[PDB]
Amino acid sequence: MKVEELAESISSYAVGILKEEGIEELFPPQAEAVEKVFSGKNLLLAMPTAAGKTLLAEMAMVREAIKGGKSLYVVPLRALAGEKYESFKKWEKIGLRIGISTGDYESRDEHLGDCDIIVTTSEKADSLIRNRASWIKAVSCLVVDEIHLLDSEKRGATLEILVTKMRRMNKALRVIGLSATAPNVTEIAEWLDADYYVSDWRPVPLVEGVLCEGTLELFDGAFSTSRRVKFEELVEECVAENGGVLVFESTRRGAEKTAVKLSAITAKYVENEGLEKAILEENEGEMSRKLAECVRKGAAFHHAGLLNGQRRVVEDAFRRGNIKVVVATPTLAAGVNLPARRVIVRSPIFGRPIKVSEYKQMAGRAGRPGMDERGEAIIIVGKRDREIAVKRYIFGEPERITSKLGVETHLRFHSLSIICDGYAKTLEELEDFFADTFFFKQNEISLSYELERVVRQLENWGMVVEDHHLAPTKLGSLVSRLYIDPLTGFIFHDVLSRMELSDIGALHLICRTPDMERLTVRKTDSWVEEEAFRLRKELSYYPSDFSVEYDWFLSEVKTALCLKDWIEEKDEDEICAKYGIAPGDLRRIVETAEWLSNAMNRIAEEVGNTSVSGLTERIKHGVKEELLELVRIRHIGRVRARKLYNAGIRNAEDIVRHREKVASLIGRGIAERVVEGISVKS
Repeated sequence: MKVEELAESISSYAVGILKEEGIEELFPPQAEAVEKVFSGKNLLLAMPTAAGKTLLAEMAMVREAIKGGKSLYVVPLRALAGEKYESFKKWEKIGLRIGISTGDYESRDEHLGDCDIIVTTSEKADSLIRNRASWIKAVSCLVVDEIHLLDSEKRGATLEILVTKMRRMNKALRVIGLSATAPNVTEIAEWLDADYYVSDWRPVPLVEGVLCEGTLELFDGAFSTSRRVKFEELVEECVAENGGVLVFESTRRGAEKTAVKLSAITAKYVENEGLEKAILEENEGEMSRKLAECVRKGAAFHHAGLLNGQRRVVEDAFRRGNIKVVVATPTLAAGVNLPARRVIVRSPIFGRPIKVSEYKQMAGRAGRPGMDERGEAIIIVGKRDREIAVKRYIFGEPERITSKLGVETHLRFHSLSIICDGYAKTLEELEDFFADTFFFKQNEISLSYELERVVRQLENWGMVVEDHHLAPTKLGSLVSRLYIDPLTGFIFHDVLSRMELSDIGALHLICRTPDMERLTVRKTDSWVEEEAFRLRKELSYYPSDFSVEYDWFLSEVKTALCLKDWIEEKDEDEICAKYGIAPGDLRRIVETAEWLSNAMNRIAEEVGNTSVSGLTERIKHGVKEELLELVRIRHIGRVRARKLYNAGIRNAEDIVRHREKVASLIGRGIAERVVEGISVKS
């Protein structure tokens, strides 16, 4: 479409921006879709990612800004948000202000009001609405990326409620949904009152195959070919041509073992001693050293136990071809762009068989446009499951997208904020709200009976009052703005209004709530019961029987003991080994606990309980109180802070007055950076 044919709808300046990015002509599906893209009607675009639907959304947002509007772009994950924000920055060159929402817990991010394109997640967009962010009402166009996640038990409900809140607030809102292909995507279009464009076109053709007992059968449509080959050669022939290989495994253990195996192959072709160093800079425990050795050899594994920095290092080096093979778990976020000529799937389990949808998502990553004439996706399978792999996955179709909203926890969680935000003042109005959801579109089931039960539960919890009408209480408003589960708020409020808590008491209180991630109690964790009894008088409760409540309690206690070791400055590798977790797990647990500690303190303040104040910053840094002054300094975390403090250097003044000693204690380069920062701040 020559791109210049777009100059009438987006500016000629915008065409210029596209040319500077290299885009001279559009893909066939894009050219077919642009007319609907530049209309004012709601629109659903269902295409593979490689077919360029994000660019179509971008041009829609650019045109919306020229028309005097303002666009909110929502993604399901923070990482996806960073990627899209950085990619959208190019539009600043023609004067568009691009913003991304903050990490703050209960903020309005009012600064974003003057942006023309705002990137956020769906949870954060809902939070911004709950906190009365004033610029939401100025949004004229909402783009919902990955709207097929309506199918997800974890993420679908939030998408339904967010879209409904925005459409009821602004009748003139234009909604654009971006989806993977699925058999019923037009039902999503119908829910949005939208036009649609659906296409399976991809820029690189994909062939899909099964490897069984040393024979590969490969399919282009209904036509197949056969080859005598093994897994190792399938990887190596690709590595030798810098083609990029992505291997999916079911478990972390499998991914690590396969990455170590393949590193022997990749070592013949590359060495990255700098990348090995980068892998080890935050952590150098057992997993990290194994990963660093893989990376120096040109391989990597990729799972939730890596630190975020390690994941970023692996992803960038893979995009650069320094890392030849990445062995990942199926948790690998869809938005992580990992261009590979060849995808190899050895992960039959996920959690629970792998969905056809998930297999197809792994398969569609194969084929690097402009490099590969063909992408290959290969399932490795035993002779027993070979027919299943051929017939249900290779020749399968992705499942129908079906609402997961109709579950009591989602109904309770969202009904609280619907009532708090004023979207519904009566039971009939609450039912009317839910009649606008995708759930209702698919099922036409009125939830009156279930919603009544949920409202009664919220009323027994002190979150709402059913007077003449339905209203939030003070606690309900607070809980809604904190974005915690109503049950979490009830537990916090009930305990903190009755008693003061020690450290372990408040950590355990956090670990009682449904929002906290808890550790699994293993057969070797009898010390957890010992510690639970020894500390029981510090806890907000202790079970009476040895019922299943007791096992749940032991899980809460083990998680609280982990957080306790964290804030008592235990070495993080020792924490990982003691609790059977990886460094990335400890970071994720700590971040979740920090968020919930903040919410617990807000509730504590409202009831006049001072006994958990100070916990949140300790959880944030993993330090005893004495170190807080030091860790607020940039480049000073728990380790450097403890080293300085133990040498008598206990605040920024001491650092500045003892530069030489500081340099001997934590390194001269580090000390120069730290002194520079402190002198800057004064």
